Amino acid sequence: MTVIKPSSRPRPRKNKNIKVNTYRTSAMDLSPGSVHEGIVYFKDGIFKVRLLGYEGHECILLDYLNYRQDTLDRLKERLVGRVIKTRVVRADGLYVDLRRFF
Repeated sequence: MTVIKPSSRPRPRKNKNIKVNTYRTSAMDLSPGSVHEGIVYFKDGIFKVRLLGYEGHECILLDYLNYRQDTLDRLKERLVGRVIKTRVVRADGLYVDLRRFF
């Protein structure tokens, strides 16, 4: 094996990024303008977003309506319940406001 001009340049490029830090209680947030997944419900003519997992978190879906209604899709009645992603208008605990986009 007469090695004269061997080609083997160094190229160290590993990737490491797990971010692991939790000193006692930590993390927290309740600002509006965030997206989340919830279940759909029907009542009062408008819709209702239930947050399963929190137990005691009920929200109302009005697409940021809070003024005049616009129910005109019998299909929405059969789709109710399905899980979708909506925007949060203001979560205070138990009763929250919800606005679906698109």
